[PDB]
Amino acid sequence: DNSRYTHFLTQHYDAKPQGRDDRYCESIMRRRGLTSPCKDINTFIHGNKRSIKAICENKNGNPHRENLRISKSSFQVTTCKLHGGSPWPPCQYRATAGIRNVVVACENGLPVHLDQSIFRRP
Repeated sequence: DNSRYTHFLTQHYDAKPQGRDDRYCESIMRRRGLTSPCKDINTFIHGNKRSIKAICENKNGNPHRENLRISKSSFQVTTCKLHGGSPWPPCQYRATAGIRNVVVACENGLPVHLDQSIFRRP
């Protein structure tokens, strides 16, 4: 079904953010249900949803590493990194904005998984 794709959009897609700063992270992580308890790191992709889906096809993607796909285009992204040493709220975040290639895993031609590890640096 469409459920794993919808999960991916919920955790990793925000088309038109205002801010892209710490307060943006603190709010969107809460809106998307990632603060009970606090997720340690999470990246949102901005812009055109259909360009993200195209990573699963030759239009905007290539094979990457072990059965993943990397985008041909680059995307505006915001990575939210949890501050401090507790998994429990309050969930305070620091934002890192970037323009990056995105790595996904696809199922049935839809992105379902972000390779979140690549956004740990910088």
